[PDB]
Order: sequence, then C-alpha cells, then structure tokens
Amino acid sequence: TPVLKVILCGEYGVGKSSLFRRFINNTFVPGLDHFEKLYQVADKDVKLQLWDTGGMERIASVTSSYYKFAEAAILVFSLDNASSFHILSQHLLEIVSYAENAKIFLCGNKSDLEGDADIETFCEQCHNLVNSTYKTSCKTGKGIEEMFADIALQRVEANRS
Ligand SMILES: Nc1nc2c(ncn2[C@@H]2O[C@H](COP(=O)(O)OP(=O)(O)O)[C@@H](O)[C@H]2O)c(=O)[nH]1
Ligand SMILES: [Mg+2]
Ligand SMILES: [Mg+2]
Ligand SMILES: [Mg+2]
Repeated sequence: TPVLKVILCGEYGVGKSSLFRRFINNTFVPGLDHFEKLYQVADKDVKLQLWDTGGMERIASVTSSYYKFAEAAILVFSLDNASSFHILSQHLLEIVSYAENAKIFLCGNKSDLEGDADIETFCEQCHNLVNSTYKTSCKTGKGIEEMFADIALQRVEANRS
C-alpha cells in the first residue's frame, strides 16, 4: 500500500502539534516528527504519513527536506488570530518551491475561541490550488477525524485519476 506524505505548515502557536497529537491519539494536552496511519477508501488502502515541524518554525529553521516529496500540505491557522492566516503566503511559497503538484489543504483551528474574522478564504491562491478548507478544534476534537478522512479520500481520488 502506498505511503502519502502530509506535512503540517503554519506559524508557531496555531495548533499543528495539537492536530498531530489528535492524529496519533484522540487526546488534548494543554515524540516523533512523523506518524503513519492506515486508511481504506473504497477499493484502495493508503498510509498517511503526517509530519510535524518539531517546533522548528519558532526559529524559522524549517529545513527544505521537510517540504520535499510531500504529497499534501495542511496550512493551519488559528481562527482567533488573523495574522496566522495572512502569514500562510510564505509557507505556501516554500511548499510550492520545494514540492510542486502538492495538494494544499486549509485548516482553521481553535474554532471554540473564535465566535479574528477570517470567514472567507477569498481565493488565497488561484487555479484551484486549495483543494478544500476545514474548521477544526483540537480542544473538543470537532472536525478533525472528518478532515483527515476527507484528505485521504481526496488524495486517493487524485492519484487514481
Ligand atoms: N481552545 C483551543 N485551544 C487550542 C486548539 N489547538 C491548540 N490549542 C492550544 O494552543 C496551544 C499551543 O498550540 P501548539 O500545539 O503548540 O501549536 P503549534 O506550536 O503551532 O504546533 C496549546 O497549549 C493548546 O492548548 C484548539 O483547537 N482549541
Ligand atoms: Mg508545535
Ligand atoms: Mg517555517
Ligand atoms: Mg502574531
């Protein structure tokens, strides 16, 4: 079964490590850089290899090997902080530079602390670079399992086409 690499991108403090923890175990706490999980979508089984930055985005020392050979990139931003959504342009630039033809997904984390703005992605990038957007909350787990399931489904469908 194929192994598809999914990287977590975004600024420091949006909830990338919390999403990574939720992936490994459905846990929230107020290890390794990558974790593999097996999904079956219809006929095809795929192993999603989710990567976390390891806190290296705090010193802006995310190496180019983090983006290389990435089948997908999840741009995570906090729904209560509008700067985290504005700063995604640099991360998308690095992704495209080191891994073109990569599926870009958008994650709006901390949906329990928004009630800020960022209600419209407003075509952050064109030519349908964004495959789909998601609103998650690592504290309550809302929309996380659905997000990863839909990501696996979309990339199985894309690799079959
Ligand atoms: N309420 C709420 N808090 C969150 C959520 N995700 C993360 N946090 C909080 O944000 C803090 C830092 O998040 P962190 O995992 O370090 O994000 P990262 O460093 O960007 O990967 C943690 O202490 C969490 O308690 C969420 O979905 N909802
Ligand atoms: Mg982190
Ligand atoms: Mg970085
Ligand atoms: Mg800031």
